[PDB]
Amino acid sequence: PIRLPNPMIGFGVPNEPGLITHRSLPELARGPPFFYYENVALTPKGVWETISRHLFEIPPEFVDSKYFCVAARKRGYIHNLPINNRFQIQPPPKYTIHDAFPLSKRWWPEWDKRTKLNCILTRTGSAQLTNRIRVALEPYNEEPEPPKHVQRYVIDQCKKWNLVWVGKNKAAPLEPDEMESILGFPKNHTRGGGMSRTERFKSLGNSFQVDTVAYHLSVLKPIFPHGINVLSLFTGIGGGEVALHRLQIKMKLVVSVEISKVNRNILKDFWEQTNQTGELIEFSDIQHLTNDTIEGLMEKYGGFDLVIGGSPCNNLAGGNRVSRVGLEGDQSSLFFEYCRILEVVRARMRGS
DNA sequence: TAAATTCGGATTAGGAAT
DNA sequence: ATTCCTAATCCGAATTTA
Ligand SMILES: Nc1ncnc2c1ncn2[C@@H]1O[C@H](CSCC[C@H](N)C(=O)O)[C@@H](O)[C@H]1O
Repeated sequence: PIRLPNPMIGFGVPNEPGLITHRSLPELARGPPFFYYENVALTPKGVWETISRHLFEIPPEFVDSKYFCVAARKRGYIHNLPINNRFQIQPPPKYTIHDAFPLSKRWWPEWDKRTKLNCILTRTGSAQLTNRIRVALEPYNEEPEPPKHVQRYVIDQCKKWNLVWVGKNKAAPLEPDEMESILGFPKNHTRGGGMSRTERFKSLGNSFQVDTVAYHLSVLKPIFPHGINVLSLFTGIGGGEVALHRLQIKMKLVVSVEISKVNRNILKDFWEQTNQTGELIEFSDIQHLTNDTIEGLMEKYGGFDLVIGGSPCNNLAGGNRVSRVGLEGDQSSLFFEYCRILEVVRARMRGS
């Protein structure tokens, strides 16, 4: 049974001990293409063992993004990239709550000892929870500190719902632009394209932490001095694309597969606003992308150097009350479509 | 009717006690 | 073993707003 590393540093993270410069991959895992697969680390039992079984028995690299920003993000990455001489994109985001939320020291209690936030999700705290916390605290405003039991309730709720102190006895969730920034996207990346505030919350919650992914992908920069062709599966708001952009790795071509219209609009807006000279091709449903469409695209553009994606985690995530049925859930079973498309790419690039 | 809102525990792992 | 705690966690369904 796969056991999560503690600390969850993968093969090493910046500013920490334990950097590992070499691993040995099964020969079946050898590129081309390079691939990069992502999903949540905290799955039902047996999930990552199965995912590794279908990705050539590559052990996952489990990394918590608290080593890259202020918010935790425990993810598993199966990839066949070299792991020596990674570098981080600069400047790295703010590391602590104090620096990431400069105004918050005005409102932050002595007895809230947090210095990191927890994982950014698709559901945030309600206005009613903020009220319940405010009401619980006011009877003690003239006293220097509320009793220990009301303290622990507020702490337990601030952690459960990833709240920050914004006003007098006011603990509120993160705003979309704060999530964007902590996830390493440029400001306003997800505003526009027809995307509602509600949809911004959801797409940000599902996304990559760009600095974590970029640090992994940085080894590609010396390999491809002339840029890469990219097959982006479950593209989302384009975390993998923003990472390559921040790495100054030219994207000659990106074939993107993303079923959300507003997500595809966010990616096209990014493509135009950053003045990408390459070509963006947008597909919608991965289940309707045929093997021979892939093969035709590779014949036209010369194959794919990188296949990157993160299949849905709906049915794996601990926040799902209703349908956390594991890897064969209606959404998460799309992992096997990632595998199907990846095998088509491998068939052309490496043979058999 | 798009958008916003609020509510709803279980699965894991680990540490510390038996 | 068990027992008992703390602890984190890319969420769905239903309803209400505007
Ligand atoms: N059938 C399907 N075909 C293509 N994409 C799908 C799909 N079903 C779900 N998806 C998409 O898969 C994505 C998984 S979330 C991954 C997002 C990405 N890592 C980022 O940087 O944002 C979601 O955006 C979801 O819309």
